[PDB]
Amino acid sequence: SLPDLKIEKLDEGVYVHTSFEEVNGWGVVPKHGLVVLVNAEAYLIDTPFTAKDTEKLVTWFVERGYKIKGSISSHFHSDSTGGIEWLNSRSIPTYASELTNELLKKDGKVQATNSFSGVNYWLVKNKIEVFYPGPGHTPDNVVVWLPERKILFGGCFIKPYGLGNLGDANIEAWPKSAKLLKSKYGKAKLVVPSHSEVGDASLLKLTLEQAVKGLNESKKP
Ligand SMILES: Cc1oc(C)c(S(N)(=O)=O)c1C(=O)O
Ligand code: NA
Ligand SMILES: [Zn+2]
Ligand SMILES: [Zn+2]
Repeated sequence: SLPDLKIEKLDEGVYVHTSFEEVNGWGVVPKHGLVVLVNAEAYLIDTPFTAKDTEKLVTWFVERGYKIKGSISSHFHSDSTGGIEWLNSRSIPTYASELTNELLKKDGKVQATNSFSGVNYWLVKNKIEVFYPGPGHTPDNVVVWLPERKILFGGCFIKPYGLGNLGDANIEAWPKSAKLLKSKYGKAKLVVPSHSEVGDASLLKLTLEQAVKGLNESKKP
């Protein structure tokens, strides 16, 4: 009864995948991830919520002649990681930061088979970069940068109009983290949030404004 998985071309070699979940209070929430094509290899930037939609996504690309080389999950929540177990079962390399894999284990979830540490990580040299801005939406949240098309996948860190689910947030750190991201990716042409429409570098400033207001709200009784 949920909207079908969507796959829409965003730019040369870049697709947005949109999967849907009902979230109590938030309604029917779209989740955007990317598929990035390097040569004839496909990289999932976040998995759909479900194994079934992860399989539909993979099959769509494989039928068109792309080889699934890996997934990277931007944070531990199921809107980024729901398909890791299914990918693992198909011997598709899954990636997450050491911190994301720690928070997956803490949450009783299947871990990524491959991990990385530190602040900047090249999943694919000169094509797909992982950057940790610091804690915000979650302690582990990372962004994914595509240097060639100047596309930033913000995941659930980019929150231009409201912060959404604060359950795992570090509201004290989020402003400092958003200042760092804003300083690093002003050159972004496209910024792709998890749960709202694609925009431009202005989404980094709007996110900073929301983080500052969230921290203020957290200090009220
Ligand atoms: C709107 C929304 O729905 C869900 C299911 C999430 S998350 N990434 O916290 O699970 C959020 C969010 O704030 O990212
Ligand atoms: Na794997
Ligand atoms: Zn989340
Ligand atoms: Zn989310």
